[PDB]
Amino acid sequence: MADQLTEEQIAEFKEAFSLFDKDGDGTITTKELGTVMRSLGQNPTEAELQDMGTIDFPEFLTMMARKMKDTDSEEEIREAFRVFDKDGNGYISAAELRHVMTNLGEKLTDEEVDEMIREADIDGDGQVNYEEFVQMMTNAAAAKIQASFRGHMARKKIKS
Repeated sequence: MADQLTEEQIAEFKEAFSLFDKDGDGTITTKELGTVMRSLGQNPTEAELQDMGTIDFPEFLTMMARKMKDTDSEEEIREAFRVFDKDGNGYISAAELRHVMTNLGEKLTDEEVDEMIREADIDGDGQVNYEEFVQMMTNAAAAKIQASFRGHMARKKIKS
């Protein structure tokens, strides 16, 4: 899993991490976690209360790598939503939303498009702020979107 990380990233993380190895050695306490990440360049907020009483170095390398992955695919889905934002005002009408989902990619079906709508912030004129939708879900493009929404729907119903 650290295999996903570059040798420079691994040194970067060794250093940062060891700087807060003010001992009990090989471990940092979870309180210093916020700080370590910032002494890099992350500014997390509560995605950081979710992140996991001390973290050892392999699991820090792990969280870090899992986070690169957590952000790349975030970008990938915002990318997809951009492809479909006619003018780029950061918005997509529910109608445009319904049209591409059902018409491109692994075509969803209208019953499974309605629930891709209810959850999202209210009908801002029929418009949809898709960023408040990427932050919720956490051609080929519709497929990246469609695949993710499914993953989001898998998560919600995994409760019951």
